[PDB]
Amino acid sequence: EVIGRIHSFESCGTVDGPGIRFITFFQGCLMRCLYCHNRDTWDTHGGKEVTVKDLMKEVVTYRHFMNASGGGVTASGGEAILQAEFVRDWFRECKKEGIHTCLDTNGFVRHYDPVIDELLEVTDLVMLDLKQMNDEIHKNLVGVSNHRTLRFAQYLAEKNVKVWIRYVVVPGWSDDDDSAHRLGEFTRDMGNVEKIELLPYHELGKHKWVAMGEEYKLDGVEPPRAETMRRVKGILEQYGHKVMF
Ligand SMILES: C[S@@+](CC[C@H](N)C(=O)[O-])C[C@H]1O[C@@H](n2cnc3c(N)ncnc32)[C@H](O)[C@@H]1O
Ligand code: SF4
Ligand SMILES: [K+]
Repeated sequence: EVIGRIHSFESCGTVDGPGIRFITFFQGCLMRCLYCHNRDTWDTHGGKEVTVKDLMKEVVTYRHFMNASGGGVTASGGEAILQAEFVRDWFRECKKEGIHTCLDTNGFVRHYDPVIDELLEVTDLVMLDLKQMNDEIHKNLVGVSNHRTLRFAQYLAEKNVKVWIRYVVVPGWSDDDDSAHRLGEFTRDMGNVEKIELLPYHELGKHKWVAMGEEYKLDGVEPPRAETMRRVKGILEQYGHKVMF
């Protein structure tokens, strides 16, 4: 059986509407976001080993809180798509149970092997992070280029995969007008994008960096003002998508 490495899993009420989301936080990430609120998910060799069978035993205990009206499973992390074969197998079993599936990903897809298409076939919703359209800023904010993520966004559009875009708004890094316009331009013709969700930066998880003995590089940065969230939202709305925060 395929072995997955997970940081943890948790059942949580959906953000809105009834029912619950069973979220598995997969272990391992290859990005280095200065704001990462889950620094302990980076190590690919850490976490706990689990089988799909093990995980489904936990999932089915919440069956009655997952329905068409609300609820399901989410693969998050960490970067779940680094373990695409396991997530595919997991989602395949969730589909046999009639459970809604959501993939929460940074889109850092480096190999387009058949497993990716197979995963998407059993993925109902992709929540895709677009962290910065300006690659010069992206490299300084995340440690890697945004090229792979942008290619994956376009791949999802070509396959008409349902997508929510998520954009973390960080003062001094991703709150400027130009970056917002770039995001609106890039996603405008993606008819598969149901909405753009703006997430205000928060300093949760700083202690996880201190535990590793590493400097948190965004000390002193505060959450964005409501005025800033409204400005970014208004810019994005000019490009025709539903924008929310
Ligand atoms: C831990 S990552 C899990 C999924 C995947 N690793 C990713 O980033 O796309 C849940 C969401 O919160 C965002 N996030 C991470 N740190 C944050 C912070 N300090 N403030 C606000 N959002 C943050 C992530 O960008 C992602 O959109
Ligand atoms: S992609 Fe997600 S888990 Fe990975 S470093 Fe960035 S915020 Fe953290
Ligand atoms: K995401």
